[PDB]
Amino acid sequence: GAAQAPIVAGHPLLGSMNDLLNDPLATYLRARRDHGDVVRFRAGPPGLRADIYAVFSAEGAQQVLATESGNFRKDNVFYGELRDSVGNGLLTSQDATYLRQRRLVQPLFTRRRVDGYAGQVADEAAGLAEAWRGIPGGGVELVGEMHRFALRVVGRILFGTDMETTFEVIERTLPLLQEYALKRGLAPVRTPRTWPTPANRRAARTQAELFALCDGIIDSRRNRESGEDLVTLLVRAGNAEDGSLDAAELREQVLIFLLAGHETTATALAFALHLLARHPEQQRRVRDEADRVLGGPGGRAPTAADMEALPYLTMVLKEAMRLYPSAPVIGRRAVADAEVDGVRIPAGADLFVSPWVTHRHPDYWPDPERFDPERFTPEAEAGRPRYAWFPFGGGPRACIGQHLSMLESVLGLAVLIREFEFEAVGEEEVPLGAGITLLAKGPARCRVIPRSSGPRSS
Ligand code: HEM
Ligand SMILES: CCCCCCCC/C=C\CCCCCCCC(=O)O
Repeated sequence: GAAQAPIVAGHPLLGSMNDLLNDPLATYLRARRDHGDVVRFRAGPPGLRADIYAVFSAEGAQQVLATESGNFRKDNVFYGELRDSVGNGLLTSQDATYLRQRRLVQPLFTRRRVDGYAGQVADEAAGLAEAWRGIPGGGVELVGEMHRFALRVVGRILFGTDMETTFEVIERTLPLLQEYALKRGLAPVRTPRTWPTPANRRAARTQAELFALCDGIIDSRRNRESGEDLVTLLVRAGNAEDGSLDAAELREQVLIFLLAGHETTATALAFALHLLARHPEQQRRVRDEADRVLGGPGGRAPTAADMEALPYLTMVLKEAMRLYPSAPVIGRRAVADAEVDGVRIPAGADLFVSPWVTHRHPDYWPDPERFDPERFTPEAEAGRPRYAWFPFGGGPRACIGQHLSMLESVLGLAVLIREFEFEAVGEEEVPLGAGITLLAKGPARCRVIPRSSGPRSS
């Protein structure tokens, strides 16, 4: 009964190669509009790469990530390039290797443990507010500012008091390593990393610098409510059935927490603020809520308990992640033949599900380009399929850092909203690109007007 997937319209020789280089996100949206919810992207010339399938329905995303998750593995080439760059930690590992890591790391990400990091988030957000009050011109570029803030937040939680000493190195090296692996990962032709090309030599130096830094911090904590940092918790990980992580395993988990938690949260934070800067009525609503909860400009630090008291900001962040999903595609590889929405996905095919497309699917989202936090009332959520929204994925390999990201984002943004008015400036439309991560192709310019002189004793 299963139909052949339609080939997305492209170049007669080169298939979708030029369209995916120039504008992948528009290409994905066109693919759904013209060809349906299960499609295939063809490369050219023939033989360069097998056809890549895509699944855009909420039902199909649930099937691939959850219902039939065992048939859709992390066997894409780009996963192997990530393993080669950061080790085979929680995001890339599979089978028994993954089950050991999950048993050892899931305890570190209980709601209560993650909540204990609220003061680190609050403190870093107060530090950013102090920095912004200090800008003579009152102007920022939100992509860059949130890239820096999000790394400081995840660094504080991983390394505590040692965040400041290691920040510069991670800030400079981590992005270069990710670019090398993901660009290698998506390229149909690549060199062995053993070739001494300039790019391989540059990558090997960067990897060596970052590995030595991580190894030193980890070895320092190997001697080991609680404000304990996450590497200390990783060093302490263990149970009656699984012994502790070794040095190689500790390094691979520290690197994946940084990689998986830095730019993802940064993108959500930047665009939430940019959207509020372009939508004053929604900004007024979040300000009124933050002022009620924290007692206005110059008021108190937010706490973990305040998450339940900031529902509107929480809806704002969900809507920002609907429109600007940090993982716009999620890749898998089919083991055996499958059928999604009456369409065949053959054994061995690479495929992707797409928060980008599903978050804009007209079947689930009226006026899908419109920014509307009220889409995330409990009632509005019940009126759409479960996987209409899935920026953190879903099922057995869903983001372990979802709640942490929301603690960082809700508490961090509440401080900034308590302390600044945001005014968009310049070109307010931000062009986007994408690989497996969302790419800002323009600035999110913003004027930040202080609401107070900052903290004052009482
Ligand atoms: C808004 C921010 C974030 C987004 C959009 C996001 C997105 C995702 C997605 C889509 C996945 C699933 C990938 C797949 O199924 O192949 C994932 C997994 C993961 N994320 Fe996040 N993430 C975010 C924040 C964080 C943070 C702060 C951490 C810090 C620990 C983190 C760590 C991870 C890890 C370790 C995994 C692998 C989980 C597993 O396989 O069990 N993420 N993330
Ligand atoms: C791993 C799934 C394949 C692509 C989906 C992306 C979802 C995984 C998590 C986060 C987004 C990007 C993947 C690499 C993590 C790095 C974080 C980043 O810089 O985006």
